Amino acid sequence: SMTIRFHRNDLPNLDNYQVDAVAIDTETLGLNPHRDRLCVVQISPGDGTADVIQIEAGQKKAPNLVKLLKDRSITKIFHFGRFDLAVLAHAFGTMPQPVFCTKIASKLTRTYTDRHGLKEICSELLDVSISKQQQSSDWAAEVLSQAQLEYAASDVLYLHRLKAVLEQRLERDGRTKQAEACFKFLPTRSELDLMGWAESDIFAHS
Amino acid sequence: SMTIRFHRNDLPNLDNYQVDAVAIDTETLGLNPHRDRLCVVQISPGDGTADVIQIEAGQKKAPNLVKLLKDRSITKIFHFGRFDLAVLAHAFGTMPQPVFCTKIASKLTRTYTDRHGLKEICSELLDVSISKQQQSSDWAAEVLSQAQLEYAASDVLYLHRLKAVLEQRLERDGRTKQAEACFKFLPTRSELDLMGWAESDIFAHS
Amino acid sequence: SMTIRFHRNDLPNLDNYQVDAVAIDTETLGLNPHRDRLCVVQISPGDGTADVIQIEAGQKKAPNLVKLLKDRSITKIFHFGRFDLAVLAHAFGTMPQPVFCTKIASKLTRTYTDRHGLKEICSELLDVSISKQQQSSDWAAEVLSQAQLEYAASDVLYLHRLKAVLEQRLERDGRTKQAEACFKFLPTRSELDLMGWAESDIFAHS
Amino acid sequence: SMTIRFHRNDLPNLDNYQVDAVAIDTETLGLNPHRDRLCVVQISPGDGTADVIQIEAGQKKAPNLVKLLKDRSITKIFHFGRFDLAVLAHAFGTMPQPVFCTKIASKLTRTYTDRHGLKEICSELLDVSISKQQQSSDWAAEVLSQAQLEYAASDVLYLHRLKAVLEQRLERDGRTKQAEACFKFLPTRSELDLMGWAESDIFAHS
Amino acid sequence: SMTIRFHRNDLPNLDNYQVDAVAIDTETLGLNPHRDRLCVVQISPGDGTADVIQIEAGQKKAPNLVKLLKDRSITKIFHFGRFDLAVLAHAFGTMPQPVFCTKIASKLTRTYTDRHGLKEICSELLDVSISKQQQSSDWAAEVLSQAQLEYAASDVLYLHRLKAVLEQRLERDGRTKQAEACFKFLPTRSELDLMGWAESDIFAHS
Amino acid sequence: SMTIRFHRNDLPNLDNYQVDAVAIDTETLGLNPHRDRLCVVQISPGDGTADVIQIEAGQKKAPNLVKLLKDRSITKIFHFGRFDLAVLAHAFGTMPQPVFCTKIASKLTRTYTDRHGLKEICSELLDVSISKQQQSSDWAAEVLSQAQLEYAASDVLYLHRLKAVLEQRLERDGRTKQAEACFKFLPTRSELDLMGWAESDIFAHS
Amino acid sequence: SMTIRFHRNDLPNLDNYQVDAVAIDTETLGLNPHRDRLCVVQISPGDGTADVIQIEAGQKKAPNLVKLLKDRSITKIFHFGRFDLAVLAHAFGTMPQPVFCTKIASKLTRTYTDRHGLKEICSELLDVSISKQQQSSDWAAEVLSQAQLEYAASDVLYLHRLKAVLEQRLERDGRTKQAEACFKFLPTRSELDLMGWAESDIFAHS
Amino acid sequence: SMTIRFHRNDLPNLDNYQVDAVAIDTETLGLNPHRDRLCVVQISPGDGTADVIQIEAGQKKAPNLVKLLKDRSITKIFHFGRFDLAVLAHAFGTMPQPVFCTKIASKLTRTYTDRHGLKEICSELLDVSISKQQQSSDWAAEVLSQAQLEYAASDVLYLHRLKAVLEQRLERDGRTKQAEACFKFLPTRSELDLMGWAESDIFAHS
Repeated sequence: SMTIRFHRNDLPNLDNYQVDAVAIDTETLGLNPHRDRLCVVQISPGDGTADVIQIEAGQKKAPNLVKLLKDRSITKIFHFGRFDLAVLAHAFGTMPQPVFCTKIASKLTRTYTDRHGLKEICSELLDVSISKQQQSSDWAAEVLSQAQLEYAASDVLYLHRLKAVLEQRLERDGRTKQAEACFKFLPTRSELDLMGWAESDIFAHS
Repeated sequence: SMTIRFHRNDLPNLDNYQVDAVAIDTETLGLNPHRDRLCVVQISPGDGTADVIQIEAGQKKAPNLVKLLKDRSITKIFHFGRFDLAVLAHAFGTMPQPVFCTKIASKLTRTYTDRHGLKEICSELLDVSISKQQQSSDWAAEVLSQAQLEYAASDVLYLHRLKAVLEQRLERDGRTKQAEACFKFLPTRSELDLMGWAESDIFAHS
Repeated sequence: SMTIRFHRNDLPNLDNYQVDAVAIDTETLGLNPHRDRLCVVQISPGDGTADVIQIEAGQKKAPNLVKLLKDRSITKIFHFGRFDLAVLAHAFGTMPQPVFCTKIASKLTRTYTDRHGLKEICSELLDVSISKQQQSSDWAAEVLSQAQLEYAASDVLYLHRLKAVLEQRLERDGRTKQAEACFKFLPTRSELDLMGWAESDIFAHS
Repeated sequence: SMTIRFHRNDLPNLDNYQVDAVAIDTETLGLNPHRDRLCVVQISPGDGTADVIQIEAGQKKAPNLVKLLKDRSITKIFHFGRFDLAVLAHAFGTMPQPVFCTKIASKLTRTYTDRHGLKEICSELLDVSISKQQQSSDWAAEVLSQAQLEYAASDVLYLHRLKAVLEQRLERDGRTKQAEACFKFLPTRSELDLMGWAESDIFAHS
Repeated sequence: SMTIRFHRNDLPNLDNYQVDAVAIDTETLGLNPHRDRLCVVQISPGDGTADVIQIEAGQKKAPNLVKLLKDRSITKIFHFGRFDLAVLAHAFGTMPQPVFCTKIASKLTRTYTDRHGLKEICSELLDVSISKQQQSSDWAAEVLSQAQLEYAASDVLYLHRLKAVLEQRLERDGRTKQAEACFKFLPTRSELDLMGWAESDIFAHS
Repeated sequence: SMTIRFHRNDLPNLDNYQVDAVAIDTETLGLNPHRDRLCVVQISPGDGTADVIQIEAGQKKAPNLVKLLKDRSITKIFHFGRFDLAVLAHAFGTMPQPVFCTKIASKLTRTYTDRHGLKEICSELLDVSISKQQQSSDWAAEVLSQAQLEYAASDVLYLHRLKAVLEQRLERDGRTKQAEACFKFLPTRSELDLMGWAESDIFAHS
Repeated sequence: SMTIRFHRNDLPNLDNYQVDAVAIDTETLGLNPHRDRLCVVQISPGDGTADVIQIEAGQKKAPNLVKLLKDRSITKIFHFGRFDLAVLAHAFGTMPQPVFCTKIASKLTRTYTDRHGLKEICSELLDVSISKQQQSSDWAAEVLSQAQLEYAASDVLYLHRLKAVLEQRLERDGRTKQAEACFKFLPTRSELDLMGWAESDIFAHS
Repeated sequence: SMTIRFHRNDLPNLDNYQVDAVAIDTETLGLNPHRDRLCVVQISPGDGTADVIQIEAGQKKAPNLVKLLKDRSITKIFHFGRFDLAVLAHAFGTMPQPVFCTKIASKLTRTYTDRHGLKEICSELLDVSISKQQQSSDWAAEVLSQAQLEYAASDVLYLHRLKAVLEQRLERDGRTKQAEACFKFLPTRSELDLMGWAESDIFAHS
């Protein structure tokens, strides 16, 4: 569609990515990055369109996407980037940075709730209703459905709007600096997950 | 004694602190920094001596100690600094930095155990036996005992040796960079505790 | 509307408050009184109308409201006042007293259920249906919605009726004196929460 | 012995009780006041002696002891009075008041520990070592042993000293008024236990 | 109605109770028999009608009902009689016997499910749909509603049919003798609850 | 019906079972094989039809079914065979082998979900909707309903299709050999359950 | 020794068993009666001697012992008979009755403790110290050690004394009738364990 | 010593390994095989001697040891081999087989205990006392102590004796065939741990 562009392996070029921030999510075969391969990278430049990239089994390279991940002048926006950063670094060898995580930002601003999921925060902060996929999905299937493409695009089409509102909320309640320090540490948090500390809060007493 | 110098309120001067790193621990009336006041700051320059500083109720200033806390050329070493950093910042208004935490370093190197306490790590890494205080102590008492001074000094007399060994272990097992990123975030972790997130892992999914 | 009067900062006068009891609830940015500021005070004189007062960030005074909180001849009615008392005392410096808590009264009379929420008790005791807000709300927003005003008013429009029924039930089942002693202690329970015992039952053995 | 006077049923007179405060503990057949009868009342006037009173099965009266329990000019000191107050009220029909509870006072002062037992607090605050009975005891036996008398006396011989130190600590750390309000509520807390709320914190949200 | 007869205090006579078994349930102010008084006794002779008896506060006698409870030639049927037996014995002084409990019988026959409630078993075994009361009810109210009378009658109108089917099932699967021994012990189980063992399985190892 | 053939005791012949694999499920009186007898064996040759066999109380033999269970050239397919294998071996004396378990295969392929039930996997992998029985069923009843026959047939009508898809998925993700080893062990896992280890993971450390 | 007589298979005669009560315990290969065979029966006539009987694998008969188990004029005393009754009935086909259980009696009298083990109760009630075996024992070994014989005898040498004291305590505290009803049900409790309800309190609500 | 031979990297030859079974244990930097490298392999031919082999960081080959691991005519004995098999396969690329696990064998024979550790089973089955290392050990240190060598040797010096006794016990209690099937599956259990199922019982229902 005009909203969703589908690609195999990689972005074909970076013509749509002359931007200062990109929105990213991924799909995998599960929550264990060492067992469960990367299957889809979905990315948006923030212009109301999304690119959905099917990643093949054994695929080691994605040079155009990786240029964006490495580019320190482009902020990579995620809603809970802790997992996606680990998956992307494990797949292609680059830990993306710098980052903004709308879930960490939500935890530091939406102090009146424990519901920090994407659907809930988009409804509350943006008045945008995104549908949540209910059945489980084999994201490694050779053929992805239009419904799958739409679900993947919905994960990234609104993160720039969400970041804009959350930045205002962080400033209003006085937590911009702490959020930024969390974003600076997040790539290390993801590295530590890959290294074997995924089940440990490294800052806990015991 | 020759090993332990006792002071009221503050260090009398910084003559013993022409160093690149200091070792710090604190004593309080309990684990709630907003309720339980700072009572003692114990600090060592790493030369086999320690200064034990009694902090009065309502004391807002400690200018010589605070110079060290602010000095970015001096690394502040703690064994679990997450609590002490919050207590010190709350008492005197300065978040100490930069820091090295031997407990975080232990968690990243001593992967074969869940025992990361000071007594255990000093025995294993330094062949130094420190006695652990068994009974509870009112650290806000007007008069501190020699036993209390000795317990407080034992917390700081060995942290430079511990840091030296842990740096070697971090290099051997390939985790120096991740440890350093943890140390850079730790002051923010302590700020977040004071701000109201003491019971939350900010990086957890939910 | 005729039922709901909206105000900034404070009641404009006490013309509507020549009464022996007032009904109060609050809205905040969350459940931590030290982190999460007071945002709204909703209050009713018991005449079927409510005042909804928007509290600004950093607001230290609300003299007309505070006159009511201090007035020992006016009983302050809450449904679970433990939290609101702490929030009000923290915001304006006065611990409201005396108080009547319809949730404590419910626990001492409705011995056949564990459901002591406002909606449930209003339905059972008053045959009044109040709608419960389902989505989370930023009560610190500059502009409050009519729906928010209606939710806040619903919290206080029925507490006088609820107190009247619960007083009858307390007398019927013989627990008036014990309830009154609970109400006398409740301001101290709220003070202890602010002081650092919010997670502790002070009367428990261990 | 000169330290311990043994009596059947009641104090023989109040000659030793021309005092402003008495220290009390009890022994029963267990922790359920409705099932497990009162067996012993131990009481001290604070002069370094104790009276140990054996209570018979079915005993409904103890007039000299009850005079002390009713006397509003005599403070009844307990270490955790919540249980003893319920047992005494159930046995003889009078809820003792006013009271001072050294365990509540410990919880409000000894903020650095979770160990609030009598042996621990006597060691820390008084430098007094009391032996703790290790084996279980049938306190309803017709014949009580000297060891049992000594254990019972040890529960009351030091509560006046403990109260004196805890009052100083409450003043030092600013919690005298809150402690006093807890002491005023404690008789109601015990009544509520007898009434059927022994397993419920009446002040909890849910 | 023709199905439901309402009475104050007691059955007016035993004309409808020339039977070998009666079906009984009760309503109280809650689950604590010592705190929560008996409010309603509902009873059926098994002929498709029910008597609903309102019990007053402080009522110590119900001679016609009690004749049935004492009559050893009449089996008292309950669905979970453990509670009702305790409540009835506490109210009127007679422990009813002999008994048949359809919930114990269900546990010994319906080995394929953990759902042993009255509504579920009536649907499965009898093809009878009974409506379950959803809101909480003050059964001590002076005036009981027709809905309350219908709920109470539904508890007893089908227990004879249920017992007939469960007896067949007990015989089919070979557990009649064990069920009967459970029924013989059940009055003691209820006595032990009143005596202070309500929270203990007396047959457990620890 | 043409889809479902009903039999008492055993298959009447093996005319429909000249196949290399059969699909099996069972119904019992519950989850304890020593207490809860086998009641129904449902089996399909994979041709879109099913045989539902009612097993009598005390039935020790089923020679035609048992020929299939013993035939090493016929793979017995189950969705979670651990229970059915134990039940069948206990009833007729033969541990069926070899086996394919679609639930183990699901756990080794559907790494993105914890929902491995038959209804969920048939929907996802086969686009087949099977209805799940909601009420509990006495499968030992003399007369089985058509609904019961349809539920039992639905358990086996699709396992050949499910196995075909799961074999493809096991090959795609590289786990065929591990799945096969699990299938070889499964009969022993079921034997160990019958022997007294039903609640123990024999491979766990402790 | 003079205190302990060892036998293979069975008592050689009943010359020592012309008594009204016997004390019994057993040893097995574990706590699962269906998996773990009976290995030893230890029995005392109450005269300060014990018989220790080694039971062979596959042994189905023990006629002299079984005469005692069946004899309704002989009370079988156990400390926690729930397990031994199941083991004995499973081994030889007779459920022993009538019984007295000193552990149930302890639970109904020693209301001040949760420690109802044999060693603890013998110390408290009898002033008898029995040594507890610390290492695990293969009770199915062909050759039993003298230490094993002494441990087994210690289980039965004191149960008559224990029963005598517990009967006095049951009378003193008014629970003789309830204890007797528990003893009458206990054989059924053991039957229900063998039947498949070992992990269920049959009298619980859910 | 004569009992313990130390080697770097690998066995120097297989002169001592002309045997049908070898006993193996390992030391690592922790319990995560992907993070925590293999540090020591200890192995015994069963002749009362042991070889302790220090494995270097990054060591990919150990050809003499690997010959033994691959040799299908040599049974590899472990006490809990699930972990060691994963570690060895991950280090050198060969999954050792066939295997005998004395911990699985203990679980299938020592049905009277939950203590299946090496020290406990050696004491009970062999009357051999092995000392357990109490402090934590950095097994990756360049220099291993004699105490470390002795601890490592103690893990393997007795496994042949243990296997001999456990084989007798498996035969006595009738579980040889089930144990053998467990041993055949164990290499797959270890593979599944490496593949990402270390925290899942693959045979559980859910």
